[PDB]
Amino acid sequence: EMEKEFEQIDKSGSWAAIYQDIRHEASDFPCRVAKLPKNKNRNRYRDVSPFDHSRIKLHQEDNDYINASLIKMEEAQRSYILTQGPLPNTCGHFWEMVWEQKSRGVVMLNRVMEKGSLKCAQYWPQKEEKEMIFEDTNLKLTLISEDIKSYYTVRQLELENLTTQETREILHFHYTTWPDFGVPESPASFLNFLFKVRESGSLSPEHGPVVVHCSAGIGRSGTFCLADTCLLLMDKRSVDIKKVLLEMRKFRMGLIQTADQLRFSYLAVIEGAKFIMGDSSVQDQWKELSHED
Ligand SMILES: CNC(=O)[C@H](Cc1ccc(C(F)(F)P(=O)(O)O)c(Br)c1)NS(C)(=O)=O
Ligand SMILES: [Cl-]
Ligand SMILES: [Cl-]
Ligand SMILES: [Cl-]
Repeated sequence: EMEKEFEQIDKSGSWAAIYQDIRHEASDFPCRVAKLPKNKNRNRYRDVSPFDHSRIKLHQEDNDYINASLIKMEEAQRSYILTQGPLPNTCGHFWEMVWEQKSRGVVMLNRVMEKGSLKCAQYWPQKEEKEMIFEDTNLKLTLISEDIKSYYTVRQLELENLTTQETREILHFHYTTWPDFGVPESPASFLNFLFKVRESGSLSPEHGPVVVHCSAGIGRSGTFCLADTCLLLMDKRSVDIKKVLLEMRKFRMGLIQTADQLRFSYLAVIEGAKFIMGDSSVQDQWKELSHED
């Protein structure tokens, strides 16, 4: 049981040691396309790149590159697309990816500004009457409605392919209180948000992979996806979180950026497992503890 495992790690004080092991054992794959001179202005950070083997390709002749990776968890039967916070020049590319990959959900775990510095472009409309048009990729994006809670907001967006005039509803799940290299306020706060995403339908296997991003698309995004995947495994199945993280790190570098994020992943999975094992009351308990109202 990982509860027994957790307390022993806490007792030995070995979180930093385990985390450093994970970094050492993590896959090292080439990112040659990301590092092409022509793609320099498409990367938010020089030290964060998608692997060639798992990168998302835009369906365009000129340049198919976007800083985004397909994480395909075979046993858990879920795929995620992890990407950086879009740049002012890659917002069109971002929504092109969403369209082409047929995603119906976007999970945002950062703020556009944190500690007085920009971490992400304003890639979605904040007001109904100010829709966005992405001329380079011929897409239109409209805010239809929003549901604002204390620490997260769920937005209903309409994405239109202007070429075909087909439209799709995209749900935008914005976690607003998760700082860079930090952790969520509580396991309850995180899990209340995660299951909101789960219950929305956005993660349906009939849809394309959910798009998850923060600023770099590795720390907070990695934490989110690790916890979700482990919970999936606990239901389908003795879950080895280090092993699952190393598996995910085959698809994108640097997933989970601090030892404390690793520790939090344990806490979240342990607490979330209560719901998995059949205790109804725990979900409304999270909601109360999250103080979303
Ligand atoms: C150490 N590298 C950096 O700080 C940045 C890249 C980076 C990596 C990870 C994050 C994050 F963990 F917070 P995430 O949750 O994934 O957004 C951030 Br923010 C930034 N590179 S640097 C040294 O060029 O500025
Ligand atoms: Cl080039
Ligand atoms: Cl924001
Ligand atoms: Cl790392």
